[PDB]
Amino acid sequence: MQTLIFLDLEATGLPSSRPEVTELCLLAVHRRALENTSQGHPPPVPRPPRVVDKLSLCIAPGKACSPGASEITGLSKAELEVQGRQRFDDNLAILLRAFLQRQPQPCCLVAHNGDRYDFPLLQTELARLSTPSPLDGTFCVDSIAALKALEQASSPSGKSYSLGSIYTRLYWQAPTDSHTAEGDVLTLLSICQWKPQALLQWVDEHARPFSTVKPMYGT
Amino acid sequence: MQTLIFLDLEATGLPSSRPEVTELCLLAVHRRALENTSQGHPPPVPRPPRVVDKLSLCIAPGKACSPGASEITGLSKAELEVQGRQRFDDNLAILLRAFLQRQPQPCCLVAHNGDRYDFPLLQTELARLSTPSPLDGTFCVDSIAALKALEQASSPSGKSYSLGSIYTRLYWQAPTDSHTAEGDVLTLLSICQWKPQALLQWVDEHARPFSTVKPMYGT
Ligand SMILES: Nc1ncnc2c1ncn2[C@H]1C[C@H](O)[C@@H](COP(=O)(O)O)O1
Ligand SMILES: Nc1ncnc2c1ncn2[C@H]1C[C@H](O)[C@@H](COP(=O)(O)O)O1
Ligand SMILES: [Mg+2]
Ligand SMILES: [Mg+2]
Ligand SMILES: [Mg+2]
Ligand SMILES: [Mg+2]
Ligand code: NA
Ligand code: NA
Ligand code: NA
Ligand code: NA
Repeated sequence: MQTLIFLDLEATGLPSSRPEVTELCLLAVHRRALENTSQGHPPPVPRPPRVVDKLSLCIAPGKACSPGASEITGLSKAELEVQGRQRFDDNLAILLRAFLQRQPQPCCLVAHNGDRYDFPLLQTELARLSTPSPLDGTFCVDSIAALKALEQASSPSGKSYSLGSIYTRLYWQAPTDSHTAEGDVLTLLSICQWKPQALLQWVDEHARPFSTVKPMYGT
Repeated sequence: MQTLIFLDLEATGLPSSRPEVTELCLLAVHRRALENTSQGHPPPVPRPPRVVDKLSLCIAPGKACSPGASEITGLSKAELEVQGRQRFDDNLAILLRAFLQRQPQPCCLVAHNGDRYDFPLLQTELARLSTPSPLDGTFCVDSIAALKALEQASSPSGKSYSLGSIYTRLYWQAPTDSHTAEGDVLTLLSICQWKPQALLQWVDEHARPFSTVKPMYGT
């Protein structure tokens, strides 16, 4: 895989609520930039790679946010609308396609809890459009599966897998900007920079086509 | 003006060298998000608005970086190429157009020293393409002109205008990530959040069409 695209979404609620995306962040890193990272105990927080492409967009949903979602993300439908944000629409799809076309192929999306949340929700949003999906040629992986595989390989002898728990266990500092799409992508990147060659090997061996991801719910 | 688009570029050198862009960052903020900001002396560093759209892209140039440019930005042509970055091309123009089409109109670009560097350089890059410019319906302002107008209005009775100097004079802390496109956009945003209604009034009254900007050099 040439490019890893760290992905995170905010949305109006949990899966039971048939949620709609309110924020999306993609951070594209060439594999070389990750291989080149690198410390101590606790190690200092790694510096992000220098060469990165980033896209972060706020998106007006078609339904209200649940209280918990609004309160942890700091977003609401009414605030997004008063600030002129547009819906998840065909122009957004064109934007995503052009952004992906700038990345060396093949590309793999990497999201924390992606299999149960981000990937099926993104597929739901894309299925509502008239434009072919810009993600149909991409791959994806759930970073939690990679971390758990690393744990089993490093301690076969034998915990929160929240993003913040993992980061704090690694670096003994709390993360910043939790439950913002960009903040959570940056926290995930910092976690993956801890042992980057093992994220890469997991991705190279266990990535799957994004076209296999089923929508979270029907439209 | 509905949307302010904070803009900064990195490139291969100073204007005499006929430079090419190596990094571009746009940060779009609705005027409401800035009006809603707000402290002390020195005031604490303002929190950025919650609702923002961001695009940051690294770009392979057609010529080598000068030593000073490479050393302050941390970019080089060879590093950008080995990480698969593409040139400034028509797909990038499509990406910029789709990003701008998500913003409420009219939009005004805001860049620090934009009139003498960022705006004419961006116009040079866009002039090389076969696609009509995505910026031809936008406006622009140089943030330095706005700050100097604020100084004259606040002390008619009577210094570095470097981005870092201004930030440090305001907040008594050094900025972070200097000479990265995104870091410098974020520093500029923090400066503008000091007295946001006066950036806005300057923009509302003195913005000019980006189509008036002449290329930095001929192609
Ligand atoms: N505790 C709780 N209540 C309601 N909705 C929730 C909660 N945790 C997550 N979410 C929803 C809304 C978030 O935008 C989205 C992504 O979680 P993220 O962790 O930000 O990536 O999942
Ligand atoms: N001192 C020096 N030597 C050579 N080239 C320079 C120098 N200062 C700026 N530049 C060039 C290269 C930077 O990418 C660009 C933008 O400056 P920025 O301040 O990052 O926005 O201008
Ligand atoms: Mg998440
Ligand atoms: Mg999140
Ligand atoms: Mg600059
Ligand atoms: Mg800069
Ligand atoms: Na919910
Ligand atoms: Na259903
Ligand atoms: Na130069
Ligand atoms: Na010329």
